[PDB]
This record gives sequence, structure tokens and C-alpha cells, in this order.
Amino acid sequence: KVFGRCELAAAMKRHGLDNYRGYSLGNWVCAAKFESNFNTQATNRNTDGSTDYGILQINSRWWCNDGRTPGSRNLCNIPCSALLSSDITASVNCAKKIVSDGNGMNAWVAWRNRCKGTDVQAWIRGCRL
Repeated sequence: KVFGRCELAAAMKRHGLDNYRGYSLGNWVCAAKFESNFNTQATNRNTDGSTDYGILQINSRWWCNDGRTPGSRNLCNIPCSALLSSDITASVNCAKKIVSDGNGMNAWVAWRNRCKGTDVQAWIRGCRL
């Protein structure tokens, strides 16, 4: 259940990530694309103990309350499962806050690795936004 290229982007535009306090859509698509390959169900377990449950990597052990991990801060206080139902709304709302909290596409390592140095404006060149 992975999102497409523009399908996800068009959703971004509606979600207001297009040059929001943080960055433009391209930054969101590029960061997400390499983050989870647009897998809404993508989970990335690290050695730090936390995980990336989301297309944007919703760390349930630092943002949303999944209950499957003790010590949940619930900073974001967002519904995890509600973001993994083909709905990025919940995952975005969290990041909308993430990027509005300072992390301007820098918090995500997939953006500062395979993206930092390319062209996001081209990542949506020809899309339907």
C-alpha cells in the first residue's frame, strides 16, 4: 500500500506542505519518497530503540501513541493507526508540526542523503498539482 509520485504530491498541496513555514512540496516528496518509498505502512527500526512508522517516518516512540512501545511521549499526540489507513493526514499533521518546530526537511535523513544536492522542483515536474 504505497503512494504514487504525484498522487502523494497532490495530497501534499491540499495538506498545505507547499512552501509551508518549512519547505515546498518538492522537499516533502523527495524526503518521503526516499524515506519509505511512499510506503504508508513502511516501518524503520533503528538501534536507538525508536522506529519510523510512516511515509514521513512517524516515530511512535517520540510523537504518536501506538501503545506498542513503552515511554511514548505523545508530543505530537497523533493517532498512529489513523495515519496508516491510506491516509497521510495524520502523518503530515505531525510533520507539519515537525517542520514548524524547526526541522525544515533536516530531521529526515532520507532527505539529507539522497536528496540534499538534487532537484525537488523536478521531482514534481509534470505532475498534477
